[PDB]
Formats: sequence, C-alpha cells, structure tokens
Amino acid sequence: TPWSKSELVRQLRDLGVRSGDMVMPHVSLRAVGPLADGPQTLVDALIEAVGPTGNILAFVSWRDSPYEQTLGHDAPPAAIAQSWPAFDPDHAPAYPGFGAINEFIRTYPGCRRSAHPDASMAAIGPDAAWLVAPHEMGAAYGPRSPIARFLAHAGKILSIGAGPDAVTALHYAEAVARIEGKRRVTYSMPLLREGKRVWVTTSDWDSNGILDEYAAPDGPDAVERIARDYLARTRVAQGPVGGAQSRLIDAADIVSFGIEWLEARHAA
Ligand SMILES: CN[C@@H]1[C@@H](O)[C@@H](O[C@@H]2[C@@H](O)[C@H](O[C@H]3OC(CN)=CC[C@H]3N)[C@@H](N)C[C@H]2N)OC[C@]1(C)O
Ligand SMILES: [Mg+2]
Repeated sequence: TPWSKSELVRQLRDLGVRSGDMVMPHVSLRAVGPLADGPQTLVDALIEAVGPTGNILAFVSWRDSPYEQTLGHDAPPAAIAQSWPAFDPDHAPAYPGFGAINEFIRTYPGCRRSAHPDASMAAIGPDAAWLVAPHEMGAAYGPRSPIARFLAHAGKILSIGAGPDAVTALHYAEAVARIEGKRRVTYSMPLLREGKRVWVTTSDWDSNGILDEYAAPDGPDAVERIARDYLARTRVAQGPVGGAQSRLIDAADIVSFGIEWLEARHAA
C-alpha cells in the first residue's frame, strides 16, 4: 500500500531529522516505492520534517545544460552558441539523472534557485536566498558556492536509497584538497544578464574525477571511494524512508574526512 506523508514524516523523525534542520536529500524513488500522491508526497514529508524554520537544499542542475557540448572548447561551438536556450532559473527543468524528485523540489512554491546553470541548486526555507546566492561560474561546488554555505549551516545529507557516489557535498573536499594533479575542465554556459543571453566560459574542478585515477566514465570516483570508507568507519543513523534504506550524515564531518582522505593519499 502506498506510503502516506504521515508515515514518511515519522520515518524521517526516527532517522534523526529534527525541526529546524538543514537537509540536502539524494533520493532513489524506485527504492522508496509507491507514494500516496507520487513524489510530491515525499517532498511534502521532507518540508514537514524540517518544519517552518528548517531548510532543504538540492542539487538540481539543468536538463539542458550544454556541458558535454561545450566541454574542452575555449568558446561555445557556433551552432550551440546561436541556438541554445539561456538558463532561466524560473523555468529550466532539473536534470533527470540526479533524481526525478528534483523537478518537484524546484517547482515548489517559494523555492529559490541558484544561478549556476550546470551546478544549479534549489532551496526551500527561510534561509533559501542566503543559500543559493552567490553561485558563480568557476565556483560550482567549492568555496563560495551553496555547498560551502550548507557546510557552514549545520547541514545534514539525507541519502534515501542513494549510493555512495551520490554525495555532491564531497565535491567541496575535492575542490579544497591540497593535492597534486587535480583535473580541471573548461565549459560554457548561457546565462541571462539583464534579460539578454550571455555566454560565459569558465574552468573549474572536474566533477567527474578529481584525479586521473578517479576519472573512469563509470567510476568509482573519489566521492564514492571516500563515502564508502566513511560509512564503514562512522556511526550514522540508518533506517527506512518508504521502502528505501536511508542514512542521515553530518555534512561537515564527511567533508572534513574527505579532505583528510585525499591529502593522506596524494602528495601536495
Ligand atoms: C547536467 N550536466 C552534468 C554535469 O554536471 C556533470 O555531472 C556530474 C555527474 O556526472 C557526477 O555524477 C556521476 O559520476 C560518475 C563517475 N564520474 C558516474 C555517474 C554519476 N554518479 C556528479 N558526481 C557531479 C556532476 N557535476 O557531468 C555530466 C553532465 C550530464 O554533463
Ligand atoms: Mg534559520
């Protein structure tokens, strides 16, 4: 029988979500199973669990981000440049591969959305505006990004049936790790500035593998390796949300662990 909002809220409380919390979810809706009113039921449950003083931050990205189409070029290729839609945060759908729940999060009334078209983050709650801006090209997941502020805001990572590769906040550890050989990428995004499309080309850390040995197309990347080690080494609340095995992780702790993990393995 499909899970009700009330059942999910009680499960989230059992896992350790408290009123006032700052939560970043990563969700496998297949693992959760049928919901009374579809994915919105779980969105509503998350909002209720964090309460009117809590916040939700999600890495939603953009369905039509021209990442692969501009990757490695010093400017967008001509055909891309002429016709690609500018990123419009009010209308641009979420990237389906990071979870079908994210389109429901980003369309929730009052949700705020960050300006980085490829790394776009959505936030709900009183601190949403502070979470989502600034989010500049060249600062996808590291210092000055919404992830940085999430880590300073007592953030908890709520993994609902998601794998250890799903932990976006660990890209902050990659960004700041004092290690040799870090990979960078160059890509271009079409932004709206005063109503006009402006192409911006930037470089940033490679979020598909910070070192060559972590950059196989189907990983494991460093995020996955760090998170697997961390979860083998740390007490973390575990329990069901819907039908999904779930975990509630202290974000600052896992990121600090990840910085140490990288720096212990790779020369400066
Ligand atoms: C929307 N644009 C996207 C662009 O943002 C980027 O997405 C990254 C994403 O793959 C990473 O997740 C993958 O990682 C690996 C192994 N590397 C295997 C499967 C996934 N777990 C994530 N950790 C960081 C994301 N930034 O590349 C793809 C893209 C579609 O172009
Ligand atoms: Mg507050």
